[PDB]
Parts: sequence; C-alpha cells; structure tokens
Amino acid sequence: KNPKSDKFKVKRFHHIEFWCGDATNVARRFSWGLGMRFSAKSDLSTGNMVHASYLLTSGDLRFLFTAPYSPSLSAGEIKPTTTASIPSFDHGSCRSFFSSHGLGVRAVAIEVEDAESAFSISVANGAIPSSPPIVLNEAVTIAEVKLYGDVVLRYVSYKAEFLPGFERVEDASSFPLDYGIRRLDHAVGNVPELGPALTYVAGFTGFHQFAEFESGLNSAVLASNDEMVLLPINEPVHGTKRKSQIQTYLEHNEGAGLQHLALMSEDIFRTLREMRKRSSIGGFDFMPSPPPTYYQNLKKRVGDVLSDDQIKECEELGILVDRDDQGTLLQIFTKPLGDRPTIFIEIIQRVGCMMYQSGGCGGFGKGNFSELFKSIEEYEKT
Amino acid sequence: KNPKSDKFKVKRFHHIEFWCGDATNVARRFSWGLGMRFSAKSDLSTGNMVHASYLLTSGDLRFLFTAPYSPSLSAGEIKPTTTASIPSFDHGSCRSFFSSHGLGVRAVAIEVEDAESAFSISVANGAIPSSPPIVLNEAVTIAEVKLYGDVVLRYVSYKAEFLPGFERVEDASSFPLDYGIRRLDHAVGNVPELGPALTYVAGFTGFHQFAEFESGLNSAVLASNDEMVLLPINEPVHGTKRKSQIQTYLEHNEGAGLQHLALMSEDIFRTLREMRKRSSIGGFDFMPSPPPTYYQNLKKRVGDVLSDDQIKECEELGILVDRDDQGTLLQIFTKPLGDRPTIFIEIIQRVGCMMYQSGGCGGFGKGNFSELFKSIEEYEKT
Ligand SMILES: Cc1c(C(=O)C2=C(O)CCCC2=O)ccc2c1c(=O)n([C@@H](C)c1ccccc1)c(=O)n2C
Ligand SMILES: Cc1c(C(=O)C2=C(O)CCCC2=O)ccc2c1c(=O)n([C@@H](C)c1ccccc1)c(=O)n2C
Ligand SMILES: [Co+2]
Ligand SMILES: [Co+2]
Repeated sequence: KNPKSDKFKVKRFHHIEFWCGDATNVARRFSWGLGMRFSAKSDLSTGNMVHASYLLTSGDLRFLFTAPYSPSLSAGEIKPTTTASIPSFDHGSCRSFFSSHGLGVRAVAIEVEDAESAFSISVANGAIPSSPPIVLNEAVTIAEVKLYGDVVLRYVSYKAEFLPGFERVEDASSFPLDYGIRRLDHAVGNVPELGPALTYVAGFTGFHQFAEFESGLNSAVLASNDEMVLLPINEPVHGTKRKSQIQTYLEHNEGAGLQHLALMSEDIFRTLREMRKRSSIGGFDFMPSPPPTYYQNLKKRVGDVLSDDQIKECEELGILVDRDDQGTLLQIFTKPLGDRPTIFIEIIQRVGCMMYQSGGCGGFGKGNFSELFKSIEEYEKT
Repeated sequence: KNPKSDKFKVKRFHHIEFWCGDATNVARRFSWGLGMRFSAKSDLSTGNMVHASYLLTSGDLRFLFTAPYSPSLSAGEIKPTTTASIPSFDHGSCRSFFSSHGLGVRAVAIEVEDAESAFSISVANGAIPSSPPIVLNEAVTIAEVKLYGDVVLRYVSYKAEFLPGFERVEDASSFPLDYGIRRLDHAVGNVPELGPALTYVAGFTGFHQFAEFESGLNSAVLASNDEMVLLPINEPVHGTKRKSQIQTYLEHNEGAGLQHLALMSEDIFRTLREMRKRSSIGGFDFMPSPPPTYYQNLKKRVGDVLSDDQIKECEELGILVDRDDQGTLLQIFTKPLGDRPTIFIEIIQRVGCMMYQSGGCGGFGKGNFSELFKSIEEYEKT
C-alpha cells in the first residue's frame, strides 16, 4: 500500500556528489572503472578559484567529484562575490568531512519542482537545514538539508546545462565510454539506530515505507510518491557468528554515512563483463562470487525468468538473483570504492512490473542473505 | 668536472612516496595511466591500522601511494607498539601536508649504504632532521631529513621485499602492465630562492653541481658521485611577457615542493603511444604539442642522431628533443597529475654517453625553451 504522502513534488534522482581529496584522480578512476564519460567541469579553467568539480555521466546517472583548492586562492572572496559554482561548498566543511570519513558521498541530490518550497516545507517538518536555497543565474535553485551523518539531501529545481558555471567538456577529453549503466536506482545509508533515522527522514519528506518480503542488519526503505526515489537505511544487529558489516562501516567511517549506490544497467551482463575486464587495470573489484551450489539452486528459483544459458551467464559473472511477489532482481556488489571498508557500489537490473517499470521491482535482494548462506554451507559439505 | 664529494655512499633512487587523501584511487589511476603494476601493499589486510600504502612498480621505478586511516583505529597504539609499516608516518602530518599542498610527493627516497650514517652525517652537516633512523625487522633502516618545503629526502639501507610489513600483491590483482618505463631519472624541486636551497642540500649531502650548457626560471642540478641521483632545483624569474610557471606552482602549492618526476623509458615511442591511447580513458594528458615548425627544425639539430622516420615519430607523439655536448635527450611533459597546476611527470629517453650510460646524458632540455619559443613564433608568422 502506497499512501502517496510526499510533502512536496519530487521528480527523480539528479546526481550524487563525492567529496574528495583530489577530484581529478577519483573522477578519472571512476570514469574508466564504470564507463562514465566526462560531461561537465567547474574548476580553475572555468573561473572557479574555490573548488574543482568534475561531472561524469552514464545515461541519466550523474556522479560529481569535488575537491577544495587552497583557501588562499579565494581569500579575498565573500559569499556575495564567490567564484564557487556550488555555493553550499565550504573548504573547512570539505576537509573535515574527508579527514573524518575518507572518500564518500556528501550529497544525495534529487530534482524537485521547487527547491525553495521543498526546503521550507522540509525544515518546517523537522529537517535540519544545511544550506539555504540559492538561485543560480536566475535559472537553477539548490538547497540542502541533513540526511544522516554528514550526508545531505540536496534539492535541485530548474525553471526550464548541469549547473550554471559548469562548462561542457570538450569532446576530445570526453571519450564516450558506456558499459550500460543508465540511472541511480537507490542510495543506502548506514546508521547506528534505524528507528530515529527513519522517523526523521520520513518526517520531513513525507516518504513512505516501501513494501518488503541473522544477516548483520535491520533495514527499511523510504520511497517517494511514484517510488522512483528509494532511500533504504540500515542499522547493525550486534552479536552473531560473524561481525556486522554495518558496524564495521560505522567504525571505519567514524559514524553514519552512505553505504552503497545501486546503479541500474540496461544490460547487467555487458556491464559486468566490461567492469570485470578492467578490475585489475584501474577499475573496480567485485565481492567474492557465490559457490556453484548457489547457481544450481537458481533453476528452482528463477528458472521461469532466466533460461539455462542466462543462469550460466550469471554464474560466469558472479551475479546474484533474488525475487519478489512481482519482479526479479539481478545484483552484484563491488569491493569498497576507496581505502576504507565503507562505501561500495551495487550494479542491478530489474525484471518485471510492467505498466514503464515500477520502482523497486523485485526488492533489494534481502532473500540473498539466506540463499547465499545456504549455498555456502552446501558447497562446504559438498 | 666532477669532484665526487658525497659525504656518504649513495646508490640509486629507491622510490617516490605520494601523500594522498585516498591512496586506492590515486594508485589505480596511476597504474593504468603509466603502466605500472601493483607489487606490494601495507593496509588493513596486512595488519596496518594506521595508513594504507600501495606500491606500484615499472622496472626499477617504485611509486608508493599512502593515505591515513581514521586515527580512531590506532588510538591505543604508541610508537613502540605501532602497526604502521612506515614508522615516520603521522596522521596529523599527512592530513596537514595534503590540505596544504594537495596531491604530491612527500618523500624522495634514495638507497644508501647505511641510512643511520647517512642521517647522522647529513644532520652534522646542516640537514634538518625529519624522522630519526629506525630499524625495521632487523633488516631495513630508514631515516628522513627535510629537502625543501614539506618534501623529505628519505634514506633507505638494506642489510642484504620492498619494506618489512609490506605484503607481495596477489598475481590476480597484479596485472602485468608495462609501457616501457624503467627508472627515475631525476626529481625536481620548485623553491622561492634557488641560492639558499642549493647551499642547504649540497651542504649536507656533498652533492656537486652538474654541468650545464626569459624562460620563467633559474635552475641548477645537484648530483651524487656517479651522477645517477640527480636533483634539479628551480626558482622563478619575475616579470616577462608571460607568468613564471614556477611562481604559479608556488602559489597553488602553498610554497616550495616537488615540481616534476622524470621517468626514463626504454622506448619512449612505445611509452608515449600507450600513455596517449589512455589519456581520455583514465590516464594522463600531455602538454600541447609543439607546432610542425619545431619538427622541421629538428633535422638541422639531431638529423645525425634521428632518422627522418624517427623524427616524424617524435612529431606524431609530441616528443621534444634537445642535445648536449655528449648526448641527445628526448622528452615530453604531462599536464598536472591532479587538481592543482603543480606536480607533473616528464617521460624521457637518453641517447649517447656510452662507457653503461652516464647520468644526465644530454642534459635536461633547457635548450627546448628557446627552440620551442622560436618554433612557436615561426608557426605564427607562417
Ligand atoms: C548491500 C546488500 C544488499 C542491499 O543492497 C540492501 C539494500 O539495497 C536495502 C536493504 C538492506 C540491504 O542490504 C542486499 C544483499 C546483500 C548486500 C550485501 O552487501 N552483501 C555483502 C556484500 C555482505 C554481507 C554481509 C557482510 C559483508 C558483506 C550481500 O551479501 N548481500 C546478499
Ligand atoms: C620542466 C621542463 C624542463 C625540465 O625538465 C627541467 C629540468 O629537469 C631541470 C632544469 C630546469 C627544467 O625546467 C625542460 C624543458 C621544459 C620544461 C617545461 O616544463 N616546459 C613547459 C611544460 C612549460 C614551460 C613554461 C611554462 C609552463 C610550462 C617546457 O616547455 N620545457 C621546454
Ligand atoms: Co541495494
Ligand atoms: Co626534467
């Protein structure tokens, strides 16, 4: 049941901003590893004396990488005279974020009808303000509230090309890489206590709990009216036969933050082939694959959805499969994206729920905890 | 004339250490962009709770990338009980270095006969100590003195595999990339005042001035006894028809630091082909190429050294050529390696001075300032 209680009009995920020490090297690594092209820039060459920001895109997916310059370059500036293209940026906030958490997501940005109204309504409904609404070139409005830890939810609204002050990247440095990734499906937070986290976010957005049904976690999913913005949140479950990956995250991240970005592919087979070819030459590594017992057990589970050849293609690529009441989910997880065992990426593709495909079709793979556990015990005894 | 005045026995360049915000992403980017393989690691998986350090190698060239973890992981440790594999490492020093300078070289490491003697002798002769000699596993000794700015000269000596506590990297993540780079030829500092810089370094090493003969700089080169360790230093020359790149460096770097690393290739043609193929897919960009007039003028200059086909191969790749009394130098420069217009890399190959090839054969390309200037004026008027 979807009560459609959004307190303001929400469209889709707009972009994800990483706060970096060096945006150039992170962005180039991500570009090669995920097959995203360099689409826009805001840096010294565009007049920005405050921060370096590089935008990668794949389909509708937008990854922004931002790092501060020396404050001495902009020492004479004040906010009214700033050359920053992202007015919410602050050197001290950025350095403190990165020193505290390492490389990770600062901003989960969603496009809304009117960022000013969304901001005012959110704060009126309990949201902690982070950056007030600011109009860029009388054309784009941006505002920010706290989401969890030091992650903000950023609202973006357009009167009618990424952001004013960003320049389109020259087609020469813009190699048209594409491994099939098309959009952000969901963005997941890790928190010490799930209850207060949910109550707070659902409080100021009107987002509703999304339908569901010892793995180290409890989780719940908040969704916008059309369930195209999906914000799962996890908390740890302490004490087991293995340590909670949520607890490990909080320890190495120095508290709550974004755990993983799930990127929808138009062809998860080709995406995973391309990413796996590049793992050891600058790209991303993937978690250890399930044993062959997991893939034998797939026939009994999704044999109606996936042919024997497509199941064997999942096995060759380490792809996991779960299923819902209405849809089927293919998923796989990278190793952590940086030095710390904190943020990682999920690649997914959803099968079913045709109406356009409805959001969350197939769930989030929670049934793969037991299915993975069972297959691992079976392969050991085998 | 080489007076051979080294105050201690110096062997060769050993490694270069970069201080990073995220060592993983910088190291993966450098690996792909330069064709260096992952050879050793010291991180959480090896028991290091203090810093993440990844070693890339190509031939004898060793690039180390190090970033701090959260201090909370090692809060109970003291230096006698440290899990750091590099005992000179300090969280606060590392974060302060990176916040101040951005991504850059912290340590220029040279192998010596006895790091303890080299340290004591250096400090006795004016060197400012940075980290005292420390014996690792009764097998490797390391010590550090200040070189310029926040760059240290690191001494390493071996009784008889990179460093104790580093683990060899699994041949699976160790893809055997190789674009032909073989060793560090020279490492270059930018300082506000050349005179005091030279006097200080030559004072404590015994390194001698290396033979030479408005471009924005003055420079001089310090060399070890066999002239295989080469340390040029630059200072700006203020006021011209263009701003000094040395001054730009000091401004964006917040003072003195390492300007460029020059990497010798066994085949600069293949190195530049491989690096240029990768520039727009995660690798490194190169400075703008000289006009065709520069390459026509090459026949009159090096036509005895390089055939017409090899000169045309230089033109296709943007390679610069200079010549000495005894040798010929092929060189090219990357764009800056990170966000700031500070550190860059030079690729070089030297022709001549056969005895083994003697160090510095062909010089450092100083004649290419005028040759580039002339050809640029000629191409404009053409
Ligand atoms: C993150 C994830 C999800 C996931 O997407 C997700 C949501 O979107 C929202 C609901 C909560 C949630 O979890 C689903 C299945 C996963 C994993 C996952 O992380 N892991 C590995 C990597 C692991 C488990 C334990 C300890 C260390 C690693 C899995 O095995 N499964 C099977
Ligand atoms: C660094 C360099 C060297 C070099 O290696 C070097 C040494 O090893 C020691 C002696 C001093 C020195 O300079 C040689 C030639 C160079 C460059 C160089 O940097 N440039 C570009 C990039 C540039 C010039 C001006 C303003 C901006 C950029 C050149 O054009 N030439 C021709
Ligand atoms: Co997920
Ligand atoms: Co040089």
